[PDB]
Amino acid sequence: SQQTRVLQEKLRKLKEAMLCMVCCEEEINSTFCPCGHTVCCESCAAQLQSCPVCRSRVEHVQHVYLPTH
Amino acid sequence: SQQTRVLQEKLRKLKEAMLCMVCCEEEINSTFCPCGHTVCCESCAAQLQSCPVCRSRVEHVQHVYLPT
Ligand SMILES: c1cc(-c2ccc3c(c2)OCO3)n[nH]1
Ligand SMILES: [Zn+2]
Ligand SMILES: [Zn+2]
Ligand SMILES: [Zn+2]
Ligand SMILES: [Zn+2]
Repeated sequence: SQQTRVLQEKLRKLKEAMLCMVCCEEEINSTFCPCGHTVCCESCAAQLQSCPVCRSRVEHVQHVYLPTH
Repeated sequence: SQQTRVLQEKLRKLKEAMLCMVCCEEEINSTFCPCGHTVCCESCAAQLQSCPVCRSRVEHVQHVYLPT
């Protein structure tokens, strides 16, 4: 039905929000510290000196184990 | 249709996976450091000396700003 199409769209958008903002291909699994923005995969987070969202200095990257992984 | 029910169940499970594993009421927004398990809201994470997934000591809690 049309309701099935609406639910498919909600699921697709939620899943796309879980992907890295830089490569758009891998799941997010890294946090920039101390700001806390958790928007990248490990590879993309590895070479950034400043947060791509807020511009804060990245002191280190924390790996995150999320249930949605 | 039956697919509407199947999709509603998939959405419900994905939403429940984003909720705190302890209180089941608030969204996950905190990481236990250094282990990295990100399974609690800030109120439950503040009250745990040990990670509820791996039992490692919690040195500190990092707030996470997630896209959703
Ligand atoms: C990559 C990103 C996520 C994610 C994103 C938002 C969330 C969340 C998990 O649980 C609470 O709200 N999972 N894998
Ligand atoms: Zn990436
Ligand atoms: Zn940031
Ligand atoms: Zn909680
Ligand atoms: Zn842990």
